[PDB]
Amino acid sequence: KLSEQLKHCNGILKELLSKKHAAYAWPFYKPVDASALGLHDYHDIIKHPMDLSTVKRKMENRDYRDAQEFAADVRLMFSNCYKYNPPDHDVVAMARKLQDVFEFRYAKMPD
Ligand SMILES: CNC(=O)c1cc(C(=O)N[C@H]2C[C@@H]2C)cc(Cc2ccccc2)n1
Repeated sequence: KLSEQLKHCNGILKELLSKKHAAYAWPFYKPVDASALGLHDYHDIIKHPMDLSTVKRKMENRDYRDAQEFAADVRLMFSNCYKYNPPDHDVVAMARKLQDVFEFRYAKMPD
């Protein structure tokens, strides 16, 4: 965590990693293993990979200085999914659902 707004961000992160959302969050838990998934163009198309384990390490290391920096990494993770995948792939449906969880709770940021 860190500041009051970063504690709200840390709360969101814990929720995104929780059993509550595991049915659609699991593709975002760890970095995409492009080689393992046969996605040999992944790193040509996605210049800045991002995933929830990386967000968690950056939060634990007090890398994020504000909520905006945290949100930019979470949205980068979703954007990468929308950029690489055809819009009818199950992983895109899962990204949309997890981003809905993220955006509605991020909007409840304490001022
Ligand atoms: C963040 N993960 C991913 O982007 C990803 C991508 C692909 C994948 O194969 N993409 C291909 C279709 C483009 C060309 C597969 C998975 C794993 C997965 C499988 C089934 C259901 C949810 C996830 N994750």
